Amino acid sequence: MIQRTPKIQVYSRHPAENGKSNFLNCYVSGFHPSDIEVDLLKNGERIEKVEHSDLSFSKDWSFYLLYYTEFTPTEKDEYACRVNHVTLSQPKIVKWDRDM
Repeated sequence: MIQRTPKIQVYSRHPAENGKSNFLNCYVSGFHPSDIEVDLLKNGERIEKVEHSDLSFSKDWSFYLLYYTEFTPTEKDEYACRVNHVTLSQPKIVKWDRDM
């Protein structure tokens, strides 16, 4: 019990173009408690170069953080995002999108 599931909103910040290094923003919120894992993960390559906007639980009754990277979609790369809050018994590798 007490299982606030992660509400994902995984968006492109900048207009996605190959070579022209862009910005991929996995943002998860709505959930609690703190125990969540979000590795950005391509076809089979983990992006270790992750910056965040830190834990901001809005000091209300929520829990969240923004987890962004400067992604470069070379040729036919499909960038995706691990989602594994404590509620998720299995890590859901939610693929991002391609707005364009």
